[PDB]
Amino acid sequence: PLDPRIKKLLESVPIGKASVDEVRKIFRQLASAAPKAEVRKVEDIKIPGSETSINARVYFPKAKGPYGVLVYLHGGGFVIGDVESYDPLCRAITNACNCVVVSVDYRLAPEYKFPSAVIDSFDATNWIYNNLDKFDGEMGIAIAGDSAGGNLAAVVALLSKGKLDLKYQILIYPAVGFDSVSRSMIEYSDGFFLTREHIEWFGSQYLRSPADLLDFRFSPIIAQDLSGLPPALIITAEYDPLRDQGEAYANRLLQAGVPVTSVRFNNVIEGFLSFFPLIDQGKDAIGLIGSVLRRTFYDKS
Amino acid sequence: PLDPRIKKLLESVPIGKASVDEVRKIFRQLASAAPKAEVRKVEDIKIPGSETSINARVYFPKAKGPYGVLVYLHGGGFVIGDVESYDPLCRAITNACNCVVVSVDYRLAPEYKFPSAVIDSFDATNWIYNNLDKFDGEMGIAIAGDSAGGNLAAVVALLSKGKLDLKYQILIYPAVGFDSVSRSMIEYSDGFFLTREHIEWFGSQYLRSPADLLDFRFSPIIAQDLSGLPPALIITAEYDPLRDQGEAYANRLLQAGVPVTSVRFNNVIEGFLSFFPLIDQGKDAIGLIGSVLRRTFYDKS
Ligand SMILES: CCCCCCCCO[C@@H]1O[C@H](CO)[C@@H](O)[C@H](O)[C@H]1O
Ligand SMILES: CCCCCCCCO[C@@H]1O[C@H](CO)[C@@H](O)[C@H](O)[C@H]1O
Repeated sequence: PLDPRIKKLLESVPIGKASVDEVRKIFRQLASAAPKAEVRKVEDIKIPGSETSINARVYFPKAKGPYGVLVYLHGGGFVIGDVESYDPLCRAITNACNCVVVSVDYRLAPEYKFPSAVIDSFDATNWIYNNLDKFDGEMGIAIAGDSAGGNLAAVVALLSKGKLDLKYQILIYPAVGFDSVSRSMIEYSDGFFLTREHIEWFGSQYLRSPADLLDFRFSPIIAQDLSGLPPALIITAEYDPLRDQGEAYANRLLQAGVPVTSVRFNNVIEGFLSFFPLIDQGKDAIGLIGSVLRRTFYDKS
Repeated sequence: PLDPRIKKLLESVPIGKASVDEVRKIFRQLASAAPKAEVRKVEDIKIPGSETSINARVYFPKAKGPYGVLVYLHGGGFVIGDVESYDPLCRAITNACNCVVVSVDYRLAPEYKFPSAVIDSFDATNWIYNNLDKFDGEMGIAIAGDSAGGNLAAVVALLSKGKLDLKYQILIYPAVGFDSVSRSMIEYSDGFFLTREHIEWFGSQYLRSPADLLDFRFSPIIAQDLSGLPPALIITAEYDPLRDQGEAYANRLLQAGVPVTSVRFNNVIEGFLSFFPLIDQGKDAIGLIGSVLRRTFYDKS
């Protein structure tokens, strides 16, 4: 069952039942309420994308350089969330990994439909790779994201094959495409914070037509060739409609010869890292991310 | 684990690794080896379809009329199987249900691509409904099929809304559309008679393009409205890549207010009803089908 702590929270975001502005506001207040751990320096920058000027926030750790750079893509169903609501989580990650984190404000739906978020996410990653020197970031680049952001991170890793050299991909309860059949999707369709009704609404805002469901930049799990992608850490949550599809993607990567550490956090729900001050398991997931990135960037414990 | 009987069989059909003719031959010899239980009368007929003359075999039970009529759509990945290979199973079903069974030779891929099988299956069902008197079949019509045939049966039930009155749908380890993510699909991808490599090959023969994956006549589980469909008996197998998607469809029907009895036969594989002389559980599944149809057609135990 759910951790009693989480059950108590759920019993005590109205996607599709309030205006876009109102749902965005509600999420901002939930996510940004978490404590902001001190980092060494924070800078807001503008990345020149192919289609837009992309805002991003750069977090520097207290540890001395040189650093690896983690590009972070926030979740929120391609519609809600932003860099500022994810500030507490990105600070926590910065401190865990002793690395630079660059959180990207990719274009959101409904204002900008698919593939806008993908284009911005890839363009940002490409620019950061080519400008690692600006961050004393010569130990390399990795990509991470949660939920919709995990989708984007997985897709960026695909698009980066033969263009950039990503060291790692961190997929935090990722969405990996169209799923009408998995047990977790059916079973945890209602009552676990992210619902099927929400999922459907997000999809209706982001995608242009059903054909986009079959585009690998939405459904990376149908990509022709997953071989040669960066090693992955894939975190899933036991009581999450997206659980089975995340674990499916892990299995497909493994079958393609890509190293994958796939870990299911039991007793928790989608979004649990955003709730780290309340949900202890969220702190431990952040710590696991830290371990993996300190090893890949620095060869450190 | 698998029933040891089945493990022993598997250890002792080369889809995609032999010619279409050769795979068809191999399946014919496996399936048609089962005993042919006596029925009262067998007749071959021709049904005038919208696009072709459709061959079908009619089995009459020893019980006296009047009868219900079960339209049966064989499996084989839309490529293999035929009425004659399914003769032993259809005879077994006839005797279990005390009803008329009409087994349909729908057009097969690669010679005829999607939606040919669907068109023939629906046309046959429509003609039988309108000609029940020819079979002393006034107790009504139901639809059934296994695997690819379960797909067709589910789709026929959808297409029949507002056109015909089906009493029941029997979906025997059905395929219900595109699935890149379910646990059963991933876990039982290899070594359980039907494999993912097979599934992919069948799909490549039947579908015209990826867009067909999103057509409700291939993926009934994405249909807009499942309400008002006939009551269902859905049989799944524990060690079957299609298991989770069949159970998903059951859940979606239930949520739409359609009566569903969803039963997972443990310890067995896809196709187990075709192996009834060896696999006892297959005989018991046939018996369950019998119970449900004697009740719906005759209000009998
Ligand atoms: C957590 C965020 C993941 C969102 C996944 C969306 C799954 C696909 O969303 C679907 O696609 C179609 C295209 O708009 C629409 O017809 C439907 O609204 C929706 O069911
Ligand atoms: C047991 C029979 C069920 C067959 C299910 C097929 C699942 C979809 O099949 C897919 O669709 C595409 C269209 O041809 C192809 O690109 C691929 O071959 C295949 O993966």
